[PDB]
Amino acid sequence: DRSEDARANAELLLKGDEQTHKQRMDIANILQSQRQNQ
Amino acid sequence: DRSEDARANAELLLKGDEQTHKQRMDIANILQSQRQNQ
Repeated sequence: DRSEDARANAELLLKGDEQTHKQRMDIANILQSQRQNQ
Repeated sequence: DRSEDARANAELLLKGDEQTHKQRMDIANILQSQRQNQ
């Protein structure tokens, strides 16, 4: 049970960080798009 | 149990390092984008 919950929370936290850094990645795409736009 | 926990912690640590180096990889994308921007 406790080893399982360790694994689960680890992977879930991992994909949460994937969503955060991917989201800020998209933000970076919009910023770079704006900076060479002009 | 103990061999299983070895495997699990190994894979989870591995994918965590994948998230770290991928994250700094994205940082590197932003940096290279900035250095040839000008």
